[PDB]
Amino acid sequence: AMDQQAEARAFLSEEMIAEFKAAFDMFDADGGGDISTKELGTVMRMLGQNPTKEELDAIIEEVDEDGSGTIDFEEFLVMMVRQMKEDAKGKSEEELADCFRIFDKNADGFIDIEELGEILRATGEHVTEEDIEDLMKDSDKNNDGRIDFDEFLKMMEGVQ
Ligand SMILES: [Ca+2]
Ligand SMILES: [Ca+2]
Repeated sequence: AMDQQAEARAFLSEEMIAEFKAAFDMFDADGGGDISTKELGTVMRMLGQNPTKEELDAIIEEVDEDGSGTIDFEEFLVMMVRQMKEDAKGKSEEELADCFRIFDKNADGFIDIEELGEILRATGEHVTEEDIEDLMKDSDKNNDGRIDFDEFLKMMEGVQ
């Protein structure tokens, strides 16, 4: 939708929008402003996105409700932006998992105040022992003294 399309544009820098167009145009000989739904996956992949086939199929079904077999550049930017958000969140969850495992030194599944202090101290920041204990306090939601992955994610993400 026109709304959605205006928000996809807002999300991206103008040079990036022109870089996307440059690739996109390359599959539009017609200089119609649209490409074949059959090429959608290729241009997304080229632009470093990775939709699943199921995802590709969902999208095509969503833009090709008239049967013309094409996707226009405005609709393509809405798809691109949806895929980038899904992807960036995914990396972020993956990396978080990795910071957890590392924090959990003894790999018992929990961070304790000794492991929380060690990793915070190691930063070079001047954290005092009551500053580490406050962080613990605030993040430990079931008050068992440690930080489990669930509580880790809430502490890191924030809001979370
Ligand atoms: Ca541990
Ligand atoms: Ca806890």
